[PDB]
Amino acid sequence: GSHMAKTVILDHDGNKDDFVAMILLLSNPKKVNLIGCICTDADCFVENGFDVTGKIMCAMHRLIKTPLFPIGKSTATAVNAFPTEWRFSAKNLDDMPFLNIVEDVALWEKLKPENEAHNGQQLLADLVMKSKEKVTVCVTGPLSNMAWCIEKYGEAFTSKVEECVIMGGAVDVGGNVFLPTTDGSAEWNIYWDPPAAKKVLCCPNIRCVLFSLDATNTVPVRSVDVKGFGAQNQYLLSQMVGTMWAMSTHEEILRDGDAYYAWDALTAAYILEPTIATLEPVALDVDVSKGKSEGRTPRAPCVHVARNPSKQMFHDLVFASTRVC
Amino acid sequence: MAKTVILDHDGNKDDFVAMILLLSNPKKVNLIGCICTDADCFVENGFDVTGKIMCAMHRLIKTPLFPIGKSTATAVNAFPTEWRFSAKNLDDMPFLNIVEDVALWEKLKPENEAHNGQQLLADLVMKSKEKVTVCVTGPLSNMAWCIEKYGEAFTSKVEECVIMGGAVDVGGNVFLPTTDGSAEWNIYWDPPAAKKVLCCPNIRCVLFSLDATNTVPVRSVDVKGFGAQNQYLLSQMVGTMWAMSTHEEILRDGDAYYAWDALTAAYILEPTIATLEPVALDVDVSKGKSEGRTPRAPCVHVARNPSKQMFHDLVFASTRVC
Ligand SMILES: [Ca+2]
Ligand SMILES: [Ca+2]
Ligand code: NI
Ligand code: NI
Ligand code: NI
Ligand code: NI
Ligand code: NI
Ligand code: NI
Ligand code: NI
Ligand code: NI
Ligand code: NI
Repeated sequence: GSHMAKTVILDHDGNKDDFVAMILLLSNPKKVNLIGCICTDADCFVENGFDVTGKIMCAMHRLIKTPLFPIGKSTATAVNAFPTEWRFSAKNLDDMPFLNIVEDVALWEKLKPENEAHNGQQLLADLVMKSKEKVTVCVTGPLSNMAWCIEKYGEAFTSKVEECVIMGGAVDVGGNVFLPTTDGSAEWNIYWDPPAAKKVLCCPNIRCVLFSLDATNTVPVRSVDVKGFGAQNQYLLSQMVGTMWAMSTHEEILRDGDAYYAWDALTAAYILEPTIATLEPVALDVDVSKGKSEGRTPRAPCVHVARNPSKQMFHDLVFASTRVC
Repeated sequence: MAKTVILDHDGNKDDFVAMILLLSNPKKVNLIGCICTDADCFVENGFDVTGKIMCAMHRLIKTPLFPIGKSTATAVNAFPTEWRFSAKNLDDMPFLNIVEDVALWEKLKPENEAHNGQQLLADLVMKSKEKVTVCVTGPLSNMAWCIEKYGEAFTSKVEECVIMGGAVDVGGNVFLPTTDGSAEWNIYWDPPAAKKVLCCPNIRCVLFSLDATNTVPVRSVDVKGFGAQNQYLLSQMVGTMWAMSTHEEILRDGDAYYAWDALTAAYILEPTIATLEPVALDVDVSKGKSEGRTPRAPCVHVARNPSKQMFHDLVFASTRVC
């Protein structure tokens, strides 16, 4: 009645925000049974994102005895690619000392070949459809893999999904896609593959919880917060998250963003504590045109848009989770 | 015996690897001060990182505390702005926010704020009982100031000056619309300062130019080696810094990240790491396309042929110290 863990799959695209989300899920086995991860070649190069996924899985397996799980590289291709400079992060993370602990390298080298054989889209479909319990899918990259599953399997897939918790969009606030060919109204995850986003968000047979910029822009990650990880440096997960957040805040200074934001980590937070935000049912359009507003998600089935997330609850959740090991 | 050393640096990842190498080897090096210049960093951030590393090593291995001074030297030609934020980033890293180190630095910072960096360099060298080796990993401005103000009263107490700078027989690395690519950054930042120091017969200069440094790349396969040593704070520090460095050269399309400043400190620890060629240099101090160039023309001693294996061994041994 409150004592069972949720069955979860992480469908991610391999950047620092995606891995904070991953750590949040995997560090909390009382609440979350992580049965698979999918990596997409969007905010990463897929080979690097795959390797970092595998190292984190192996480290947690060693330290807290969380189960191993299948990991699959999606063959989904971009409609609009992420900026090249942004996609090298997973490569950089795979050189970090906390991801090269000798036992973790040894176990991942052993498990990598069996996971190499997986097709990411098909793995998502298979894990959901064979599962005894309904599955929560946490989507922190684009919606291409979910769209593929709906297209190929329809209700045979959707009837086994509990809900889809998604990072994407911008409803009542500005977007973050700033290119010579865009108007700044779209958000990146949607812009990467707008028709996929439309297929998923408009499907009445899947419940979508949407963390758009409306919510995620209210949870900045600042220097004063990043520096809190030093007090917990004895824990591997605090080394990892501290480092990743430090790297992220630096990126936003270099890119002249107002701030770095929790972004993807909020989807995972919601799965762990669904009172962290309130939900507004909203009908959305998804702009799939080739105009300046491609990928826009303006107000127009109801999508459930996360509103007003608790900064304090998020902070408490991240700091407790990163003391797990 | 230990050599008495000062580090005159400008606050980026290569400077801090050099610092770690010096400070982790008290049997060989007595580090009596550090100077930070507002060149490849913003000086306030470079100052704070210097302090935190000092405090961490004091805590872990009981190395002495020492004065740290911010130089007020100003750039002739500033480093690219986007490169200068590294020290700020490092000061957010968890290995530099261990609570005891933060606390000790908050106590010691105000006493060091009073120091003028140029004057501190002069004062430390001139009051030292032994002759001092100055390890210069940023621009030559502070050494030039000391020579200008105090002349032989200063230089007569310098054992030798070990400097990161120049490119003699190879191309440079200063790529701007107003340059030809023949000059190296440390020299370009302040060419007249470099000319004053390199051309002074009364100071013995050991010069690590791109000729030497570009033969000692830092590659992924190497950086990953720090994982085996992650229980050591210095390995978390150097591993992370080199990971960050190799990333920067990917983004910037460099052929590789290079040891750079870390080789000067390596040389102080093991002088057989490289051979030395005596060479007369010119320093181009004009405003032309070749500003800052150090072409063959007193003899400067140019490092040649540094041992990659010795360097690797030294860095890995040093980062298992704590
Ligand atoms: Ca993502
Ligand atoms: Ca330097
Ligand atoms: Ni229950
Ligand atoms: Ni992201
Ligand atoms: Ni399989
Ligand atoms: Ni707190
Ligand atoms: Ni440098
Ligand atoms: Ni003490
Ligand atoms: Ni003093
Ligand atoms: Ni490139
Ligand atoms: Ni080795």
